[PDB]
Amino acid sequence: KNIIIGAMTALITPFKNGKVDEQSYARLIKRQIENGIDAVVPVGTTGESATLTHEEHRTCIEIAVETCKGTKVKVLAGAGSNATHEAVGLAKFAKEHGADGILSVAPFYNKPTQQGLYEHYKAIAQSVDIPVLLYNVPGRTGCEISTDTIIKLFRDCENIYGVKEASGNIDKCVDLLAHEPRMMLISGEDAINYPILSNGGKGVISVTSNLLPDMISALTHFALDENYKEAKKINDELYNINKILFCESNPIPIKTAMYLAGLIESLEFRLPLCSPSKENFAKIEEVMKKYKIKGF
Amino acid sequence: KNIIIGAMTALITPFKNGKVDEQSYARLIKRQIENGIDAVVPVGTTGESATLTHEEHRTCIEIAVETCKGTKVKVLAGAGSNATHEAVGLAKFAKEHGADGILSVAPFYNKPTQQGLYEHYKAIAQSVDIPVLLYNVPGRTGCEISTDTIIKLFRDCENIYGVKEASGNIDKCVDLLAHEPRMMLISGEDAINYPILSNGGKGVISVTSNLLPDMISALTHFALDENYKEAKKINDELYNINKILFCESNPIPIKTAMYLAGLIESLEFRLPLCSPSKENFAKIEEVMKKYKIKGF
Ligand SMILES: N[C@@H](CCCC[NH3+])C(=O)O
Ligand SMILES: N[C@@H](CCCC[NH3+])C(=O)O
Repeated sequence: KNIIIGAMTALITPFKNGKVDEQSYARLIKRQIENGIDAVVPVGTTGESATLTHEEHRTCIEIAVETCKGTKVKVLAGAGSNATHEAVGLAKFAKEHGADGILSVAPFYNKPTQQGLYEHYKAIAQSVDIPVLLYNVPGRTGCEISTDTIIKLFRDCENIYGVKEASGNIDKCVDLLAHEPRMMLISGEDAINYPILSNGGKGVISVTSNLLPDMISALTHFALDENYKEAKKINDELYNINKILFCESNPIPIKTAMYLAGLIESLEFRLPLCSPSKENFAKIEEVMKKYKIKGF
Repeated sequence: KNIIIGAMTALITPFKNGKVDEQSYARLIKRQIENGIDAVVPVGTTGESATLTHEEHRTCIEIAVETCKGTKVKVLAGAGSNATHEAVGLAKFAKEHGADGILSVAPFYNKPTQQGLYEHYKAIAQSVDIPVLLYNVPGRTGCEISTDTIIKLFRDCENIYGVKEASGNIDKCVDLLAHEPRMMLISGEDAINYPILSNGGKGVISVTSNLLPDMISALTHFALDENYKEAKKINDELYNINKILFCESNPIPIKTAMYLAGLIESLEFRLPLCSPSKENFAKIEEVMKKYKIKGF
């Protein structure tokens, strides 16, 4: 199976005057590349998938592919949708435009059954020939991809190679890899990056890495080499910032931190996302003071 | 405040060969009109908003408007989105094409803060001059519109007149009407229609009414006329069908029931939605036989 693993970043999508800031997007990706990141994920939850048009979604995938050209960094393109025909379209676009693989979030809002999730992902996987990583985040979607469904998809579809888990459920991570040790379990939850990796997870798709790519990168590669002492020390050091980046709904805190660090020009979200409370703004600024934030 | 209340139906969207069956849609609406229903809700969750294109979404609203033309039945158009620019577009279309009001589900998947929900709905309400009914269903969206946010929106925006609650939380329904008794609280949870109405709720937006419109309309009108003994008797009789219509995720069971009753031509969904299990299919069929289903 071909895979996309290692330290990976869920890219924020910067806006300027309501539009996608395209030179800022490329500069941010370059910064990720230069700080040891193995793959970038354009337009997932952290990239405000919901409020981008299908056109802008495709533009961000193109900038990501073009920027990683001539490097080892891969593009795991965000391509999920709660409509199977929409998810297949994004997957086909990502393949035709040079993505190395796709991330595909479980359908949100309409809550398909396990049978429906299976058929949803099989249709996506059969539409292209690049790796497909499932993405389970039940707190945001309202549905869960069960362990049985994940394992069935991995065994039944050649290009489905694993899952990004954002479920706060280390029991499920044991279940997954105890019954199907060939799959690539990816941490979707920065605070518990090390425990997932120490159980045989093979990478992370990180929010914190937007701000501290070098630290998340070192953590992941220490862990992959079974240097657990070093990996845990970094995971422990990162806990405070990992938690404060979800004081409000992601990506409101991470965009706030990137702006405070001078890495993006203006805060700016697209509604219904908005700027944090003054309290949380001050809390994010405080926690940031304890870390070294690389510039450009 | 101008309002839309009473017994209302979250319309299923029938498909034939994968496209919207517009003649079946109009025929089902007429069936609703003839059984005492006060308003219809095109393209909600029950109408598979997620998998309709923006254009089919608009077509369904138009059919509802024509079919209710010249009748006392109102059209409360499904116009929600997790992207504020999308929700404003749908709201303006509904207004421009003759809907009496709009339903607007809380943004799903991207989990805005309470401040974001306020700005989201303030933008929608300021875009049109027809009534706007908020819609809270946290099990599907991943977010909750707090009682404070609902009340602030009701008091601050002229056209925002109430909320459809599908949260299984009668405590919140007391909270809402104890602090703001002027709003229109609408039941979005069939099994507890009567308790919500008996606390001063003023209508239902029902899934069960697709199959038994006469019973749901009677229940609502009994309750509004303060005949709580008869409203409760119907709510109690309907409990079994009200629960079995959610044995799987709505609208998989209700479409299964409509097909079993001979009210739609084919049991077709759009992926990721699919047919129920064989077991569930048999369970829906067995419960249906205890009720009298109106024909055409
Ligand atoms: N509001 C839509 C936008 C999809 C198009 C861009 N990803 C959704 O969240 O599904
Ligand atoms: N699947 C997307 C697009 C729906 C557009 C038509 N209602 C969503 O749920 O937001």
